[PDB]
Amino acid sequence: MKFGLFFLNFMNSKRSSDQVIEEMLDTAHYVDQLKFDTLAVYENHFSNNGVVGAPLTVAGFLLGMTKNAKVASLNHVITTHHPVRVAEEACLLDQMSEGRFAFGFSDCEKSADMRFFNRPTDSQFQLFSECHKIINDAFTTGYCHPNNDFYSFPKISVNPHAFTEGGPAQFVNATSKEVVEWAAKLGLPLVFRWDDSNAQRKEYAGLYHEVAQAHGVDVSQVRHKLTLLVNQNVDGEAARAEARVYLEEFVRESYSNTDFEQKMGELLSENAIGTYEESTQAARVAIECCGAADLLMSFESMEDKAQQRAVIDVVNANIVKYHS
Amino acid sequence: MKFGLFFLNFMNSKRSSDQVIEEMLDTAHYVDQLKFDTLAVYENHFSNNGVVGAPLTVAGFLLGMTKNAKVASLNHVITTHHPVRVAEEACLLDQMSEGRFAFGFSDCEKSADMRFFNRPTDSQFQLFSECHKIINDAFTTGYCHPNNDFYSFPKISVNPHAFTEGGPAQFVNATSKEVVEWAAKLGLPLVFRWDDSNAQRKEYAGLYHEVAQAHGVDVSQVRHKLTLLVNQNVDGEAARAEARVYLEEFVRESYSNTDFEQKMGELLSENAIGTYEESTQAARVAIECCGAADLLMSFESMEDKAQQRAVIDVVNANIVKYH
Repeated sequence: MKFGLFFLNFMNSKRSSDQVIEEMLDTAHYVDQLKFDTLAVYENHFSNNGVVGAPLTVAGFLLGMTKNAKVASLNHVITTHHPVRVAEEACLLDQMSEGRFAFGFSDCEKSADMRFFNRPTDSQFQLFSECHKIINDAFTTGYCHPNNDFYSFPKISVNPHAFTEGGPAQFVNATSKEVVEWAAKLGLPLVFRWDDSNAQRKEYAGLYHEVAQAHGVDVSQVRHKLTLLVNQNVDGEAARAEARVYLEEFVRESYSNTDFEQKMGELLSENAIGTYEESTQAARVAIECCGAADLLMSFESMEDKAQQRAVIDVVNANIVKYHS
Repeated sequence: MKFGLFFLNFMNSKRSSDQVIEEMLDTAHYVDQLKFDTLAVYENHFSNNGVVGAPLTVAGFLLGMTKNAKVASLNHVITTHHPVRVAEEACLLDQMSEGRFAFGFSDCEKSADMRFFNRPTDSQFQLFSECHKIINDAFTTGYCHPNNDFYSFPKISVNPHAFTEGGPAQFVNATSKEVVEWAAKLGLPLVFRWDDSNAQRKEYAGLYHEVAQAHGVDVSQVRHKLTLLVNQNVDGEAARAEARVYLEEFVRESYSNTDFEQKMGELLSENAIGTYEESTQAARVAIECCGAADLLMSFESMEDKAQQRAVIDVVNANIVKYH
């Protein structure tokens, strides 16, 4: 397996956007040297729960400041951005970094964002697919020629052309069944979300697998990713309490209909939170029920830098290093 | 006077997109430990005359791989881009680099280019002024509230909030009198374009000065920039020749409705091309015409790497000694 790191960059009343970014940078540098495989960037708009609106811009600096690791967009929302712009941007990252960029994308998750980006809601999936078609066309051919109600424009050359044949590796955030089946037919690898339950995650995997074989897809060769929150404390009970506060607002905005306490409790126990073992096992379960080949972890919940790096070190030392 | 570099990143059948990106990268590094103050990036779409459509993404990488270096968008076309996105993107860079990014922006230099990204209009300059309005609001307040017609969205927050108080330094491309007047009115510094004639630049410079002062602006503190192409050769004729081939399709493209030979001949003579002497002379002249505070140069037209780097060498020593 491959083990990497993701940054959510959640902000708060005390913990500022300035701080988070800096922490992100310091950590990135810290693990540069280690056995971590990839550094993923979470996109979020208009809220405390993620201060990175432009994952691609962040990826440029991250790639710029590094030489080792791979950098990826975790959930680049294509559905609310112009596909041509995405292609160009992704292409530039691919070239500048000589193929170290990985393109993680997603459909629009919040209705607000969609409306906010003057995007037709009633046909979201169609638009998402269309946006995707434009991007992949660019990646794979160097050009685009849409002729539809979403886009209609004279054939164009999209510069720069991909450094990596076929464009930078792609992956789809598993946000829904529609998207999952879509990805299965295309045979693209997914990204199972740390915010979802194990059940959901598994159902999703059963879905993809079913669809994918149904499409002549060699599943054994598909490397799904999984994201999980990591927070290890000798006092397992404290680990939970710390992540709880870190996820308060997220749970209160993202998972509204769903009763709070139940979800919050589910997250604390399903994520790699608690003591070493507790932590370690949760991870094993998660992987197990979703079949992911690679893991990405977020250690951000650990407000203690000394404690956080410590955790990072054992994980690399006790886990990572072995898979190499 | 400050001296910086700019990248056009022009490709051709012979010189691929890959090639030119690499050279920029190398170049940026090579120049890092020098006296050059800034690294500027040119935006272009769907053509060989500029392979960088997102100078902001390039700015991130460039700043990421440098530490002392100043990086800027040369002519970011805001008109075609969501103003909100633009503000986040730029605030991110401001944060990440800790104040080392400069936001050089522009107004659509093409028409057809508009269609490929937004809803083209005629009241385009209005869209542009309103876009910049949104952008500067965040830059200065962290929030924006376009009550207007182009954009209407209630009070919203833009993260990250800026690293530099007031947002990153800004500068506008003098693409027309309309824009020049707007900038002046707002007290913004301009970027005089290497592709424009010395007379136009002087004009713009004069317009800016008059409008600005009448508006209570402190012109003394305005530091406009100027771009120029740089191609020095023992054989001044060989320098023009090389530059001519590099500028061929561009002249044909950006200046399709004017006499070719004349423009061409104008560019080759007013830019810092020729012999060292002709090059420097040409430079002084252009600087004196528009009165730029800082000079950004492009040395890309010199295909021979050793010759190019040498020119860069000569320039730097030259700044170290008198600047």
